[PDB]
Amino acid sequence: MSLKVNILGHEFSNPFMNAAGVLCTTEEDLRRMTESESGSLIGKSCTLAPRTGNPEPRYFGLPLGSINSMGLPNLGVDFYLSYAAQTHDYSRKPLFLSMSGLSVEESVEMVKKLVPITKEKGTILELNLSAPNVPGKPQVGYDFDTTRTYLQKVSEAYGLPFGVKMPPYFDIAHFDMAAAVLNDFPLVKFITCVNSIGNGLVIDPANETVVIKPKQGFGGLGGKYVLPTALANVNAFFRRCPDKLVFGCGGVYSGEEAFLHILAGASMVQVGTALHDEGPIIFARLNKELQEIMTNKGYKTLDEFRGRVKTM
Amino acid sequence: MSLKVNILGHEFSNPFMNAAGVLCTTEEDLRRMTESESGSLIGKSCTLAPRTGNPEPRYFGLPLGSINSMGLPNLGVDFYLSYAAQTHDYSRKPLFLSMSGLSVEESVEMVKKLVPITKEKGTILELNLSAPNVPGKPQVGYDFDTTRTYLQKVSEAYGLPFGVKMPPYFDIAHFDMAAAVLNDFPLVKFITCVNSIGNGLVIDPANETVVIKPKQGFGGLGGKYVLPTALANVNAFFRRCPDKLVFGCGGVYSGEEAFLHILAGASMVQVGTALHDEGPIIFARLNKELQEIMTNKGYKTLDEFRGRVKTM
Ligand SMILES: Cc1cc2nc3c(=O)[nH]c(=O)nc-3n(C[C@H](O)[C@H](O)[C@H](O)COP(=O)(O)O)c2cc1C
Ligand SMILES: Cc1cc2nc3c(=O)[nH]c(=O)nc-3n(C[C@H](O)[C@H](O)[C@H](O)COP(=O)(O)O)c2cc1C
Ligand SMILES: O=C1C[C@@H](C(=O)O)NC(=O)N1
Ligand SMILES: O=C1C[C@@H](C(=O)O)NC(=O)N1
Repeated sequence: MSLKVNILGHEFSNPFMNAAGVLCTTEEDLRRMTESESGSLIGKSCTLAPRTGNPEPRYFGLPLGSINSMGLPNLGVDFYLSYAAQTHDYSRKPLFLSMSGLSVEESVEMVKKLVPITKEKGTILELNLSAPNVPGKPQVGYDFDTTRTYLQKVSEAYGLPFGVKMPPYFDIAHFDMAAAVLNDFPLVKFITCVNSIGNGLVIDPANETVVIKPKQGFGGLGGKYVLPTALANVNAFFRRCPDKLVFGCGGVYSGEEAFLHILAGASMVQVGTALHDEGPIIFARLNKELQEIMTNKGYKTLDEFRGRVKTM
Repeated sequence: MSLKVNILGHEFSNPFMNAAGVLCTTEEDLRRMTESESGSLIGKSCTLAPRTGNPEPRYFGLPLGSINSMGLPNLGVDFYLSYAAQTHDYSRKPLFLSMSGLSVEESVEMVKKLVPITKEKGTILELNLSAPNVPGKPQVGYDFDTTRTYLQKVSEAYGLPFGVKMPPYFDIAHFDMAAAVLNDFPLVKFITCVNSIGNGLVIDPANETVVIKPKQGFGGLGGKYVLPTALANVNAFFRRCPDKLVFGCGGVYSGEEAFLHILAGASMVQVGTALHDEGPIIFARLNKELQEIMTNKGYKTLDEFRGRVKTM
């Protein structure tokens, strides 16, 4: 069976890539993702200038996933642009860059720099509208006026196909409102559902203390916590945004979860917490497991079942 | 040693009660809750007229909790009012009633009927601003203008202290905005955090079909999925609304989870999915387990640690 995905003129060997933020901050990280069996990779959500991020501890692995408040530690846009222009081996796989300016002005400055490199190399933009661990910066995706402004200014500045990393929604009316904004921007060719379930709290019963230092212990949840939310968001936008692709992100630990994401509507499938836990070898495993399911069900390609989840 | 709680003018034997919607729809349900070891109980979220709710299947037990789209099945406000006025044994424990009118006009008519019964019997109101499984009805709590209207009109019609059942928030700006609205209504004396994580989607990989019938498989998540979200919401409102109580609801399966809720600021702890799984015997187990933790830590009362979660 074929795991191939054909989107934006590119051939991807399989639907798997890292979730933005995991194994993608440094040159070494990005090398390891390139050498892995993943179909693609994405750079850390970057800002105009470098950031060291939040104080420690800011990450904690959980039995059911992860909580983090990293605070967008990144080497700055120039580093990732340079990686995309000079270092990355495009013969191995295509590259995405995530950009997370803390203002529309910052985002505009950054994407303008990407234009020449997208034209030359084919580097793909994911605009992050859901960074939940920066003190004093609300998630853009939870204000539809602000979301409209970002999409307007970035569409105009970048002028090329791009995608958006969205926060999870939990209300039908929000799925509708979000889709209505997204559908006004034709250059938005993909939607990544979802970012962390924002601002959860984990407390250690032994010492009666929170497990992360920033924001009084409040951090984004990933892993097993997020699968049903992720599947819901993937399916909601798959149906509401037929002119666009949907990328799935959340709760993928196995080919089974990957299969469910694709059944829900996903084109690419991103792996965060599970990759942080296991390392890039996970991609070899995911390919094997997804192949096995497709073999068992007699699916020859992903296109035979993408978005074909059955309702009652 | 004592699990006792003194709030809203009552002594509660212990902090435990059912989550609204679980073991509280029929007279038989309410009898079993009253006979249980629970410190209190709350009636099913009711409407002006009876409802039978959504078609089957509308509930599905999961390894990590539950998904439901019940659709507010209830015997109508008159039934729960008559239970409160005539049937309930107040010498056993205090009674809460949840009310979830599908419009502000419906809510007003309902709470007006409760006034004489609160005055006579001491019945407590929990206004549901987070009912996520009624098609065409957005969650009131995710619209702060609508929330303000409900609180204004109910404050006016009811005119006595009451509480609110809130949806989970995932963004610091939303915690701020929610608290700003709540803090404008002095009659709001408690905040229950949280209702289900709304509009999750569960898919069976074997038959490639959603597991519940209503809303294309979309339903509220309960159980292990929601504990970090619940703790965060409890603590966020505990800090932002110092003139109000907070009740904890989400992911309680054991004395340990109860302990964490109370540490975060919970006065009362509600049990949903776990109670559905185990039946009312769980309250005897929870009392024993909580006391065990307190014994090990050398605490004699809940007041020794309620709201005393430590940050770094
Ligand atoms: C350590 C860590 C760092 C992350 N950094 C980013 C980031 O820079 N940009 C982003 O859009 N999402 C970031 N995320 C969120 C993930 O991309 C992903 O949306 C989320 O973890 C859910 O996927 P999962 O269930 O596979 O973990 C980060 C998550 C983790 C755990
Ligand atoms: C079968 C079922 C019915 C529910 N009905 C109601 C309801 O009528 N009103 C309400 O406010 N919450 C209702 N809920 C939500 C619960 O009160 C609770 O907030 C949620 O399940 C999270 O708690 P848990 O993790 O202990 O399940 C219901 C949940 C379930 C599972
Ligand atoms: O988009 C983001 C940003 C990242 C961080 O905190 O750096 N962590 C997240 O969970 N999501
Ligand atoms: O508040 C509510 C309503 C209930 C239902 O659907 O009846 N189910 C829920 O999960 N929460």
